[PDB]
Amino acid sequence: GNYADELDVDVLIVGAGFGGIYSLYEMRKLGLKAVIYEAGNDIGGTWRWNCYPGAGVDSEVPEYQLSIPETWKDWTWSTNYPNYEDLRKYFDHVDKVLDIKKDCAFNSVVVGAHFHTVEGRWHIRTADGRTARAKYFIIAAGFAAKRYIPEWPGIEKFKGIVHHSSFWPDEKIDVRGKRCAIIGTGASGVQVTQAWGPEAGELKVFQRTPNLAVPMRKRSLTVEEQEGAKAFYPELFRYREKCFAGFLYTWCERGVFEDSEEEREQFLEKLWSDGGFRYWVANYKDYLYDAKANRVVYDFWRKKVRERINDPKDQELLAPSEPPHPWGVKRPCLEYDYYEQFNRPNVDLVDIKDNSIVDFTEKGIKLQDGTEYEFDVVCIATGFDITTGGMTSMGLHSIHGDSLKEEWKSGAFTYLGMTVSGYPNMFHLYGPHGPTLLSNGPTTVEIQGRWIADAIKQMERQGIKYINPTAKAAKEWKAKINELSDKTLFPTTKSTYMGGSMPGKVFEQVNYAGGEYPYSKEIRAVLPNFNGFDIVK
Ligand SMILES: Cc1cc2nc3c(=O)[nH]c(=O)nc-3n(C[C@H](O)[C@H](O)[C@H](O)COP(=O)(O)OP(=O)(O)OC[C@H]3O[C@@H](n4cnc5c(N)ncnc54)[C@H](O)[C@@H]3O)c2cc1C
Ligand SMILES: NC(=O)c1ccc[n+]([C@@H]2O[C@H](COP(=O)([O-])OP(=O)(O)OC[C@H]3O[C@@H](n4cnc5c(N)ncnc54)[C@H](OP(=O)(O)O)[C@@H]3O)[C@@H](O)[C@H]2O)c1
Repeated sequence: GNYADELDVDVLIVGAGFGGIYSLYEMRKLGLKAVIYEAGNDIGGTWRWNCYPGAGVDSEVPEYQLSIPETWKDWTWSTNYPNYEDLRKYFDHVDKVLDIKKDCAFNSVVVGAHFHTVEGRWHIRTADGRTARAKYFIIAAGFAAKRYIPEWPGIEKFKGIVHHSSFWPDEKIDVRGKRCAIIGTGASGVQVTQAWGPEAGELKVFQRTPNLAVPMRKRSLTVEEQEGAKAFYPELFRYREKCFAGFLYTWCERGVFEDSEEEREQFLEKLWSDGGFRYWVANYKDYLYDAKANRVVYDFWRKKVRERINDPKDQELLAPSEPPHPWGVKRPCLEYDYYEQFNRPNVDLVDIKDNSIVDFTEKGIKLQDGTEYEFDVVCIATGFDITTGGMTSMGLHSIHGDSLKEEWKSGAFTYLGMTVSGYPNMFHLYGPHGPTLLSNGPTTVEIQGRWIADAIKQMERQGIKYINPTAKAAKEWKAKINELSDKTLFPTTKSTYMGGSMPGKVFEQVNYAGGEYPYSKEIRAVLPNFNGFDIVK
C-alpha cells in the first residue's frame, strides 16, 4: 500500500521523529492523503538511532513532548529528566494512541527529489527504487545529520571497539574495568563521561574546549503529582510558545547591572538551584548581548563548578579564568555528576587544545608531541556538520535543476526557516533559520507544524497549484537571521573560537535568534496572502 512502487499521496513527509509525527497529525485533520517515508523501521527519530551511554533529555517534563491532548491524557514519566528508553516507550504510546505506523513506509531512504512544475507535484525517489508523487513535500529530517569524524586514517587499524556517539550500538557495550576514551566535551561527551566514569577500569576525556555545563535537578515523579498538574497542561504548552527558547521560562525583565553585587549573587543562586536551562535562557536579559554582562554570568558559573573539582589543574582546565568563549553562546550541557567524575583516580582529563590528536593507532590514539594512549573502547563524541541539516543530504533538486547541496555551498538561504526558493510546496520543520538549536525541540516543531498545515490549508482553499519563495524574500530573511545574531556575542567569522567551523563551508549563524514569540509573529504575518512567495493557480 504505502510501499507501492509509484505512490500517489497529497503529502509526502520525510522522517518519523517529533517533526514527522506532528506533521502527519496536522495533515490528517486537513483530510489529505499523507505518508511518512522513514529511513528506519520505527518512529522516534534521534531517540531510535542516535542514542549513546547515559543519553536522555536536557528539557524538563513536561517541556519535551507533544501538546496533543489525547497523547498525554494517560501518559506519565518516572522522572522529570527521562532517558532514551523512557522516550522510546513514550513514542510507542503516541503510536498506540494515533496509529502513526499505519501511514509510514519504513526502510524508505529518500535519495532524490525534483518538482515537476507542469504536473504541480514532487517525484520523491527512495534508495531501493520506489517513487512517491505528492503535491506537498514536508522534510522532518532533523539537524543531527552528517556525524562529523575528523580526518583520522588510523581508525581502520584500531584493534578495540570504536564508534561515533550517534552510531553507538543498541546492544550496550560492557565497559566495566576496561580502558575507555571519550573524544569531545559536548553534551554527548559529558553525558557518556557521567555513564563511563563510575564503571570503566580507566577512562580518558580528550578536551579541546571545556563544556560550560549547568546542573540538572533530577528527581523521581509520582503518577499523582503529574495527574494533578494536567488541569493546566494546555496553558503550559501554550506558555512555552511565549518563551524565548520554548521552555516554561524566559528572560528576566532586568539586565545584569540593574541588580547590585548581592542581588546578582542571590538571583544567580536562584537560577542555579531551580536548575534546567534557567541559567542559559531565564537569566539577565542582556548577558548574551553585552561583554561585561556575559563575564558576570561566566564568573558565577566558574565559582560554582570550581567548588566541585578537587585538583587545581582540573579546576583550571574544566573552568578556566579566561572564558574559552562568551557564556551561553552554545546550548550548554545539563549535567548531574560530570565534575565529580574527574575527582575519581580512574578518570583522567587530557588537554588537546595545543596537542591535537594526530591519528588513531592499532593500540589506541597518538598526539602531536608523539604521546600514544592504549584503549579497548573509544566513543568519538566529535561534532556534527550543521552547516545545514539532513536537507542537503537527500539529493533535493531546485526547479533550476541544481542540488540544494550545490545552491547552499556559499551559505544556507531559506524563507521563514520552513521553505527554500526553487523548491515549491516544500516545507521543513526543525531545520536552518528556525529557532531550532536555541529552542525546546517539540515547541519549535508545533509552531512550524501549525504554520505548514495552515499554509497547505490555504493553498487548497484558494486553489493554488504551488508557492515558491522569491530570492528577495530569502535574502531579506537571511539579512534578518544575521541582524538578530550580530547583536549577540554569538561567534562570527572574525571570532577566535568558532564552534563547529568546518574546512568545506564558511561559518554562519544557522538558527533564528529572535525567540519563539517574535518568530511566531514573523511567520504569521505572511498568511493568508503568502507575502514573499510566487503564487501559481
Ligand atoms: C540524546 C538526545 C537528547 C536530546 N534531548 C533534547 C532535549 O532535551 N531538548 C531538545 O530541545 N532537544 C533535544 N535533542 C535534540 C533532538 O534532535 C530534537 O529535539 C528532536 O528530537 C528532533 O526531532 P525531529 O523529528 O525534527 O528529528 P529526528 O528525531 O532526527 O528525526 C529525523 C528523522 O528523519 C529520518 N531521515 C533522515 N534522512 C532521511 C532520508 N533521506 N530519508 C528518509 N528518512 C530520513 C531519520 O531516520 C529520522 O527518523 C536531543 C537529541 C539527542 C540525540
Ligand atoms: N544531548 C543533547 O541534547 C544533544 C545530543 C546530540 C546533539 N546535540 C546538538 O547538536 C550538537 C552536537 O552535540 P555533541 O555534544 O555531539 O558535540 P558538539 O557539541 O558538536 O561538540 C563536539 C566536541 O568534539 C570536539 N571536537 C571536534 N573536532 C575535534 C577534533 N578534531 N579533535 C578533538 N576534538 C574535537 C569539539 O571541540 P571544540 O568545542 O573545541 O570544537 C567539541 O568539544 C550540539 O551543538 C547540540 O546542540 C544535542
